[PDB]
Amino acid sequence: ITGTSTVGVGRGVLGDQKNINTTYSTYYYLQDNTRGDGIFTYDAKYRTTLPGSLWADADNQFFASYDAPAVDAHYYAGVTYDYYKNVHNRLSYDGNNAAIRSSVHYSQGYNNAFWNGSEMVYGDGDGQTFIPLSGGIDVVAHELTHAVTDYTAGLIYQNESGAINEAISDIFGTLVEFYANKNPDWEIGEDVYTPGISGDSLRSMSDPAKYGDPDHYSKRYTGTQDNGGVHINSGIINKAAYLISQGGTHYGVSVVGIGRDKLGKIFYRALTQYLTPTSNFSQLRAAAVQSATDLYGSTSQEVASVKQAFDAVGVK
Ligand SMILES: [Ca+2]
Ligand SMILES: [Ca+2]
Ligand SMILES: [Ca+2]
Ligand SMILES: [Ca+2]
Ligand SMILES: [Zn+2]
Repeated sequence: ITGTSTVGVGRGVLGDQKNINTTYSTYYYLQDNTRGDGIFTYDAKYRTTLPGSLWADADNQFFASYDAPAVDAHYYAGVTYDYYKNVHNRLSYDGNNAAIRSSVHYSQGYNNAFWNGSEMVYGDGDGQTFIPLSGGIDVVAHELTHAVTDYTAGLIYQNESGAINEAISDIFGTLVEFYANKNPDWEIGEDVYTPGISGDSLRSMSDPAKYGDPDHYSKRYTGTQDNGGVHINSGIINKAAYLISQGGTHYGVSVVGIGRDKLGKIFYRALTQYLTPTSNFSQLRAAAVQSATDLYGSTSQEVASVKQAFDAVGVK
């Protein structure tokens, strides 16, 4: 759409009020011209046909309940863009300011969200297992991060490389949640999962076992479901990343924490410079050690912490 940049106001899935960047041309569209080549939010109208219609509103006020998921998908994609730009100096997912597109109200009672190789898609949930998925900043960042991976390491979505792909997305979605200071934690999807039960989440980085996921390589899923356990085995890596950041003793192995900022820096460098499509857990270990070496020196505490972390989870 060609028009005048303006700012509207709306309420998100959680009932929070926010300002969003809009474009005016007869109607007010969910098109943010201030970030790269734009952030565009579409209405999929309960259908599966993508992307759907660019979101149009008559008065620049997004307070209807049907508006909620679109407000959050559009605002949270802005925050994620900002995190990548400000923190890692990367312009959009491809590093060249590619337009970011999201579709909301996809299908009926769809309990998932995903990156389809070209755009983000968000279900509205069935109302009990989930509420609209765009209401979780970690979910939005998890998804956008799959775009980043796609354009850099290109990790195949299966087995070890796929679990690495999932872990990266969980790591960066959690860093974006801390970055926005939106009640941050080391859990995934807490804000949108089981609106009736308090205190739970989809996955835990601090304690993957809480939900049955492995926290050690010896406990790794060797089967066939979930593409060889891409969402299961990511727990071994998520735990390694939580220990590098925060520290702790795990299976008797002690890790001194180096904090979140360094964890983001070492992971981004491993991602963009050393990982390949078919990298396995042992290769991620070498890639992380080499990044921390590049950045802090071979004899740094940072490098020492990365080794301890992987030894704590049985990776190498
Ligand atoms: Ca309106
Ligand atoms: Ca949170
Ligand atoms: Ca979270
Ligand atoms: Ca819940
Ligand atoms: Zn994912």
